Amino acid sequence: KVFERCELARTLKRLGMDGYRGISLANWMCLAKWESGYNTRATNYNAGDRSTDYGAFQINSRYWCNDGKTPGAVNACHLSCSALLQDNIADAVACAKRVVRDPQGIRAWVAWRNRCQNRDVRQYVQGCGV
Repeated sequence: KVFERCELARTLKRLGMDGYRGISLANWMCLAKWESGYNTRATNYNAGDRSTDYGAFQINSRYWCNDGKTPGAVNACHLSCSALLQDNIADAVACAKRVVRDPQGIRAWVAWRNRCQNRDVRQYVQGCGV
């Protein structure tokens, strides 16, 4: 499913993402935007290390979810990577919360550093009523 901007913004707020571990809702929106374009079925294979990024937040199979074919992989979210491809983003949100519970926080995603850090992210939530 490809979410519309404000639709996703409201859903994330309902799931308690606003201010989670100090991360504002606009930052989560900036991350989803650049990672997948708000697309829950997005997958990207990383030929260089044999891991795959899954879903709206592009969560990696080496550390977060299990897809069975990633070498030396752990499953910190204790989920099948398949769960991160559903239209209902509840599981992907719970796993995203787990990722930011690590010391790096939101910095765990390189795209956040490149496209969101130190920038005016208000545009991602403006007019959505959140």
